[PDB]
Parts: sequence; structure tokens; C-alpha cells
Amino acid sequence: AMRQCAIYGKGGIGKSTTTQNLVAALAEMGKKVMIVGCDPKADSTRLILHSKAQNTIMEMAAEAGTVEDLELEDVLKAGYGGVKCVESGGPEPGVGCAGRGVITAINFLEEEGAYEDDLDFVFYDVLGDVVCGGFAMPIRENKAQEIYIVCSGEMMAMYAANNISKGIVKYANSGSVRLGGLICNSRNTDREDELIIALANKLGTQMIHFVPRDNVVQRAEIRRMTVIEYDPKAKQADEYRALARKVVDNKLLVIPNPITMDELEELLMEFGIMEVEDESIVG
Amino acid sequence: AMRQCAIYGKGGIGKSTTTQNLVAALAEMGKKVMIVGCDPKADSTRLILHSKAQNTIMEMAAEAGTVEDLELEDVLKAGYGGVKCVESGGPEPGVGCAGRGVITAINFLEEEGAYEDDLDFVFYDVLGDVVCGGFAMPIRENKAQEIYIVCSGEMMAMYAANNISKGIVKYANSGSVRLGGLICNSRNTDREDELIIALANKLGTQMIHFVPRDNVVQRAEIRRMTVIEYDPKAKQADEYRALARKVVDNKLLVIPNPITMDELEELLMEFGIMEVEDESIVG
Ligand SMILES: Nc1ncnc2c1ncn2[C@@H]1O[C@H](COP(=O)(O)OP(=O)(O)O)[C@@H](O)[C@H]1O
Ligand SMILES: Nc1ncnc2c1ncn2[C@@H]1O[C@H](COP(=O)(O)OP(=O)(O)O)[C@@H](O)[C@H]1O
Ligand SMILES: [Mg+2]
Ligand SMILES: [Mg+2]
Repeated sequence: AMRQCAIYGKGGIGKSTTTQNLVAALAEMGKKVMIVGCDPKADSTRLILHSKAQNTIMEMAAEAGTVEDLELEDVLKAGYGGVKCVESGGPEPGVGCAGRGVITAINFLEEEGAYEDDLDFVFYDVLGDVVCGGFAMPIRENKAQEIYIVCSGEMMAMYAANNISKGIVKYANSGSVRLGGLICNSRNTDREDELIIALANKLGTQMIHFVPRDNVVQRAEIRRMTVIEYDPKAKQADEYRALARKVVDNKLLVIPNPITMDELEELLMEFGIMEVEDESIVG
Repeated sequence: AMRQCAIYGKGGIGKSTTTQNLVAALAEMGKKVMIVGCDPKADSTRLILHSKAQNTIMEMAAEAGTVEDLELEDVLKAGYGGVKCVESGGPEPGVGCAGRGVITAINFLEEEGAYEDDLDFVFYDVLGDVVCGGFAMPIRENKAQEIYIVCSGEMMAMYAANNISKGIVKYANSGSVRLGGLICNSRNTDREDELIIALANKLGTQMIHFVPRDNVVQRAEIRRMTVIEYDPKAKQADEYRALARKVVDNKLLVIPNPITMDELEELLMEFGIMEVEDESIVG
């Protein structure tokens, strides 16, 4: 058995930091994991590979001739803890469809035997600002059974969580794609944990973890590492281990109940997210 | 003559707040303006209309039968300062292409005579996390000659600015689409103004204005108003008037020079954006 998981969320919310650190914690436990980058930014594997980024399937297929000229052992690279890494890539801005590379990448990995019996987890790191084309494919074509949405007390982050949830509902007649949880990636905003717990309850899921805002992330990433590798004794390393334990143990996988913009606005007004005038901890 | 402008930028960066306040300032001067919402969130006109939002062309076409059953006087509503407002809308998450509504909306407005001789400005408020489908259309089909990109010292915001700039370059053989400027929507981060000035210089443009982070925006928006209407004597009202004056007077419209991710990373490292540990003004 393997668990196919996808990390969705708006741009800049912390999908790649969260996914690579969660996966580093799973590898540290002895789990075998593959990360599939499904974001055109294509830096979803750099902290596992100690790299600038990784050459994408779209880029390499173009150099080799066709995608059928590529070998698995060429798009798939191992880094920290033997975690296997691949990047979809996508077309340059203003050309075709930004998500087209995800379709090509996932089909290539399936055909070429990437999904080896002894993988415990696969994580897709997926752009979530639009739910269409290749970005919808993991949900529409039943590739990721467990969706975890990284969000914050930001209206845009919660709107994106609600939109991804609407996509999961749309495809619930087919396949087994479910919402597994919200991950609150802290803005250092007051009552933000309570806000995302409230949003998770309205959607019918849970807040699986509150990830603190910790500068050790910046210090680790300047050195192209996860916090797990950079400073395994950091408080933030234990935060990612807590997230990893709760993902491993999670059994709540639901068809979510998307909410209205009225409900989103009421949540923000309720937890005083818009009336606050400073961070919880200053500094 | 009329100036067709588009406001691009990543999700949550401040496109709709900035556009509606800039446009309110233009109306306050005596300019005739239309806002065209090109973001599926479809709340790009609510502060002009004193409204929850506005019913979208996609929604109304479906109720009327075809888009040819709609009349202009039905998708186009006037609010503060006689500013005319329309929302494209888009398909629900997981259905078709998130940008399809923008194509339908702009073609409808052109056919039905929305672009009246005495308009001074049109502003398209465009989702910028992906540069494809309807979101690329204002650039690909030469609808918005002046692109202004709202950004911040956030890597994701600067990456999005660079991607939009790559889209403008791609279509420079045709039409007259140009980069007009960066608008820095402040995160209250130290040396952020210097960072976006540096990015603008690398791209060959300018930072047309630094918009401060001011809670008066939240107080105005809870009352469904621009700061211009809510408190015309606010410091932030004068900030939007300054932006509006510089847009009116702007003559620098360039084919930008997109930069490498190495250059983006070097900018952030140079201005100490990643090593900072608190906001410029605490509180
Ligand atoms: N918990 C955190 N603490 C500190 N910085 C964080 C945290 N999570 C993410 N970041 C930073 O936020 C930025 C965006 O995160 P990233 O994972 O790249 O977002 P996404 O992949 O969703 O676009 C990066 O600079 C990253 O280091
Ligand atoms: N300069 C600012 N000062 C304070 N709050 C701001 C400012 N600019 C934007 N905001 C707030 O940030 C949020 C996102 O802005 P918005 O314009 O809706 O983003 P976008 O349209 O790019 O998704 C809103 O709550 C808005 O009030
Ligand atoms: Mg990422
Ligand atoms: Mg908006």
C-alpha cells in the first residue's frame, strides 16, 4: 500500500516549505517518499536535493526529443533520507496552459513504474490559485486520495481552501479523492489557529497542524535544506515531526462542505483578524 | 483617446484594493473610468458599488440564455464618482478553464459599445498567478496597453511580476502591450521600497508608487468603500491620489527585461529581506 497525498494552497502560502519539511520528517522516521512538483515555480524539491532546483520533465523531454526518450532514472533524483524528487515544469508565461506539464509528468511517472510497491507516500505539491487543467488533474483523475490544504488567516488563503474543496466535491461521484485536513502556516496573527480550526469544522475536516512562523526556515533554506536536516534539534523541526505524525495517523478523509463568501467574511470578523493592529509575538 | 490599463499580480497582493482606490482617486479628479473584473474571486468592484460584489457576465448569460441576450446596461453598473463596473466571472473550480469568463466578458463589452469615446481610463483587474487562457488575453490580444504589477518584497510576488513581464515580452512582436510600472503594496517590511525600486530597474521599468500598509483600508472595506470615499482626509487617501497622479503622468511604457531566479534571490539577499526579524514600524 502507498498513500497518495497532495498539498494544495494559494501561491506563497508555504506548500513547498511545508511539504519538503513534512517529507524530511517522514524519511527521518524510516518512510520511503516521492515528491512530485506540480507548480510551474519548479523549486518544490530543492531543499531535499540541496540544489538550486531540479530540471523539469517538460525541459528534459524537449532536449531528448519526446517524453518517451526520457528514462525514470533521469527525471527522478534522490536527496535527503533517500526521498525521490521530480518536477513537472510547465510552459513559459503566455504560452498554452500553465498546468499542461503536470498531466505529462504524472502520466510519465505511472507508465515508467515510478510508483514502486515499497513507496509509503507520494506528495504532489500543487499550485492552488486556479483549479483547472493540470492543477485539477490530481483531483479529477483520482491521483491524490488525501488532499491537505496549506492556508492562513488571510481571506485569499481561505478562499483558495474553499475553491480546492469545491473541486473535491465536483469529482466525488468518481474515484476516492477526499479532503484530509487544513495546515495552518502561521502569519504570526492573533487567534489564527482558532480561525483555521473554525474553517476546518465548517468544511467538515480538521486543522491537522498549526505550523509556527520561525526564521530558522529562512536560515535552513538559504543553505538549501529542510529544517529537519539543517537543525534537527530546532523547535520548528519538532513542529514538522508533529505534522508528520498526525498525517501518518490521520483517518479523517471527507467530502467537504464548501462555504459561502458570507461565511468566510463572518469567520474573519468573528476572530477579529481584520481589527488586530500587531503580530501576537512582536519580533 | 482612452488609456487601457491592467493591474496584474499574485493572489492577495492588493490588486482590487489598489485598483478601486486608484480609480476612486481618478473619478475624484473628474476622470471617467470603467473597471473590468478579470479575477474569478469577482469582488473587484464591490468598493465602488457599496456592494457584497457584482453578478458576473458568466452568471447572467446563463440566466438570460446566451451572452447575446444580455444588454450592456445590465452587466455594467455605476458606483462612486460614476465609475462603471463589470465582473467577468469564471467556471466553478474543477470545471473547464478558470480564465474562460474573461474572454467572453471583454468580447461582449467591445461588441456592445462599452468603450464609449469619453472614457478616460479602463482598468482590468487580472489574476496573475498563471499567465494563460483568459488571464493572458489582455496581453495576447492587445486589450491593455499599460500593465501595472502590484507586488511586495515577497519572493512569490516578485516571481509573479517577472512571469507577467515574460508574457509581455512574448507578445511584443504584435500589438502595443507594455510594462508601465511596479506598485509596491507594503508588507511593513524594512527596505521593501528599495527592493522593488531595484526589481523595477532590472526589468527596465519604475516603481510608480509605494503604497503603505494602513489599517484604514480594513475599516473602509468593512463598510464596502474605498478609502477615497470612506475618509477622504486619511493619509492613505493622499497615498492613492499620489499613485493616481503618477499613473496619469506616466509616459514610461517598456518591453521589460525579465530576470533569472538567481537575480530574484540576489535582490532578496541584498536588501536583507530574509534576515530581518520584525516589521519596520511595530504596531
Ligand atoms: N513556517 C514558516 N516559517 C517561516 N518562513 C516560512 C514558513 N513557511 C514558509 N515560509 C517561507 O515562505 C516563503 C514561501 O513558502 P513556499 O513554501 O515557497 O510557498 P509556496 O510553495 O506555497 O509558493 C518561503 O520564503 C518560505 O521559506
Ligand atoms: N495597503 C493596504 N493596507 C492595508 N490592507 C491592505 C492594503 N492593500 C490591500 N489590503 C488588504 O489585503 C487584502 C487583499 O487585497 P486585495 O486587493 O483583495 O488582493 P487581490 O485583489 O490582489 O487578491 C484585503 O483584505 C485588503 O483590504
Ligand atoms: Mg512552492
Ligand atoms: Mg482581487
